[PDB]
Amino acid sequence: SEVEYRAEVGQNAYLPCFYTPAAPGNLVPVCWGKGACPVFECGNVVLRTDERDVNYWTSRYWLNGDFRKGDVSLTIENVTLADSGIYCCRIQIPGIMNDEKFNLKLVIK
Ligand SMILES: Cc1nc2c3cc(-c4ccncc4C)c(Cl)cc3[nH]c(=O)n2n1
Ligand SMILES: [Ca+2]
Repeated sequence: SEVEYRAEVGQNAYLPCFYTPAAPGNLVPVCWGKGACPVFECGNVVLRTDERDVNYWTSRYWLNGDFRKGDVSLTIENVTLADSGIYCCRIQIPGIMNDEKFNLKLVIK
């Protein structure tokens, strides 16, 4: 088939996303959203970070990894079938036409 991430209703879903900062504590803002990265900025936004901290989140969506070291992987808690679909993790590297865009397909059953 093709790369996908899987969960059963009631479980947590785990969607990977990583970048390497230039030096520790020098973070890059990240945009997580539902929908593919060609849509707006990172789809329908569910979570954002900036250079210093998490600045936006939606209930059930988490960065539980070490995001100050570039692990910006997403946890979606207590998934339902409506959570299936493509998600966008966008690494907003400073500068123009240089973002890293990751599209992650989540399948719930
Ligand atoms: C009461 C509550 N708080 C959060 C929350 C907090 C954070 C967060 C903020 C700053 N530093 C580390 C973290 C993990 C994130 Cl990323 C996601 C979150 N999502 C969520 O459903 N809730 N709910
Ligand atoms: Ca950029």
